[PDB]
Amino acid sequence: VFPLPFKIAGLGRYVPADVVLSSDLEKKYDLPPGWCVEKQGIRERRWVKDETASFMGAEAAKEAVRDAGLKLEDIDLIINASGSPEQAVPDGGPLVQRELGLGRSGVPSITVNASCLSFFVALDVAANYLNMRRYKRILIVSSDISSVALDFRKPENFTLFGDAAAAAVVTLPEPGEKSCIHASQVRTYGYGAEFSMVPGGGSRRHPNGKNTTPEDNYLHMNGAELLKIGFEYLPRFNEALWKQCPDITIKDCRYVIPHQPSRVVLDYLSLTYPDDKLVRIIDRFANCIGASMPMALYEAVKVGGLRRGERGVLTGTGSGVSFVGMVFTY
Amino acid sequence: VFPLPFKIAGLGRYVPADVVLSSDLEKKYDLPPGWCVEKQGIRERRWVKDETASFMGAEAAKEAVRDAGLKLEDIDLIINASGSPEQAVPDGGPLVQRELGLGRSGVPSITVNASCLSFFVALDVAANYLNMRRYKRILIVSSDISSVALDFRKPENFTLFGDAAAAAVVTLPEPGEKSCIHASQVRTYGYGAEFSMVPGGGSRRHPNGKNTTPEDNYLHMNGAELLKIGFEYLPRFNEALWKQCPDITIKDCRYVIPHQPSRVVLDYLSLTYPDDKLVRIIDRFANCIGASMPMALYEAVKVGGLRRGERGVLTGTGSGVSFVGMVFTY
Repeated sequence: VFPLPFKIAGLGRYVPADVVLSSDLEKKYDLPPGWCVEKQGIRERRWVKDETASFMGAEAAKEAVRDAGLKLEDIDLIINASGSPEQAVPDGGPLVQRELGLGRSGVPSITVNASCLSFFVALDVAANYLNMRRYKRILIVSSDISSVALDFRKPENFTLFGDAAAAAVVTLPEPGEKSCIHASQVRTYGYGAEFSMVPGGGSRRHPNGKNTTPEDNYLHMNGAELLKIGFEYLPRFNEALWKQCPDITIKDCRYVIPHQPSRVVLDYLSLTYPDDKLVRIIDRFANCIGASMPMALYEAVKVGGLRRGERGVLTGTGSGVSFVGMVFTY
Repeated sequence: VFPLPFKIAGLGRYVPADVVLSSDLEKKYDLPPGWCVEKQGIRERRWVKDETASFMGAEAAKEAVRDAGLKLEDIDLIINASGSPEQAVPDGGPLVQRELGLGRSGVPSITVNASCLSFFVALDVAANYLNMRRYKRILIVSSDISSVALDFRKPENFTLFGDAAAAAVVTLPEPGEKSCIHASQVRTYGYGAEFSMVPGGGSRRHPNGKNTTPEDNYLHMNGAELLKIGFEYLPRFNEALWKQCPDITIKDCRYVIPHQPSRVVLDYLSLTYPDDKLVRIIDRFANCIGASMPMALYEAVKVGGLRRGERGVLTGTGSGVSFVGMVFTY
């Protein structure tokens, strides 16, 4: 079953143009200087002006298509893989297709949703489509605007969140190219759903029904209980991931590329690995929801100089709760 | 690439227990007797009491698991494929996993979202996972509560919508079994997104932002423009679908099994095919959003007596706008 031929052919990014410095936030909202860097690990972030999520997605997608040596007309499947929805109907796939100028193309455009780990799951879905020869040139887009959710009365909130979009074009490798997935795994522990959820925004507590409370549109987070899920299940997760590629270990991999919604995952990794092994984006882009992991993948290649033939590890924990991991040769 | 080995191993359904007769709706809201049957093609529907979407999904999933000769512990991937979300975070996959008693199982639980054609796209995704030997026993759940959206001032609304859940367990076929997919196709025309959309409910018109209007939480439908997309692109869609299986035609298929959000698709089909060829569920279950097509698949097998070795056609048009079609041997 592994290794699976798989090429990340192109990568793209769009971020809002205006830098919001943590120093300016601290000055404006009476926080101690350096508070965001110490507490959040965040020095800057970007917030949209008038952009829509589909707009940012399309901008990133166009870059990734250029990067792959392709034209937009060459893409034969679009997968939206964001952490949050632009609107209720339709899903983000058709919306980004339209924004790209491909609205009359017929190219199938769909959404894969695993909350903030959507991008990962989309890669995995795309890998199987590619190897089954169903589609040849797949665009995966992750675009999120969190700045909409900002609450300027809560520092743990308004200093944490940022906006970004990142995209990938994935294909089969050309003859002689070593690009592949060595291991991939997803596990879900839905008993943890309650420890990171937003109970509003759907049928369960529809505004026009009888199950609404004032707190419906906020993140309900139980940090201690989330870590307990980690304590109990992460060791066996990692064991089973690396068992898929018994001849490849973490020492054979140049970069660890994590979903990074807070500094904690990075701190954990920094105690374990040399700093040059860890791909960091939260420092300049903050928590950008579903765009986090693909932003880090973009960073690994376009700043970190990840070379074809070198190996990486995608890793993350997300609401669900789910755990993902993938070991790949770029 | 085709035919693809593929077995619909088990099917399940849950519908609310209480029948809401069109005759009683007409009596209560001063509509002419027979209006719902004539205008909507709907004689009854089911509306939830206190059920959650995850609850209904789990009930259907359990039936499908029993139907496949399996235990819940045997399922190795869960795909939620509903037309609408239960809540904002997490997605419906972890929620149905939890409801099923599998919250500590680790079984990956994700969502595929193509609006009301989610079930179709999930089948297609599952087919590739199965044939790549990634997973063996995949549960696909489509559960929607629309009765939450009912507006008892608009007859075209409150007489149209119903609640339902349906599920499938899909596997590879056993030796000697002919179960397969002969053809599968998805096309999307995102220029039609505006002709069937709900612009609220996400980042674009977040309640706490500056782009809200009073009509944000309603379906914006342009029926004439939607049909035009059909006129222009459906003939080539059908041509390309059936070209995938040049030796199999519609005469070789026992049932047409459509996504049926209104009577129009059924009327179109009824002018073309004998009535016994068409699988109807809207008459008793109304427009049940993403559950429509899998409800019809359940009906084909569990009422229509679709036999192993006989062939069917899944078909639908959905918000996006997207078109789907699949020709399969059961």
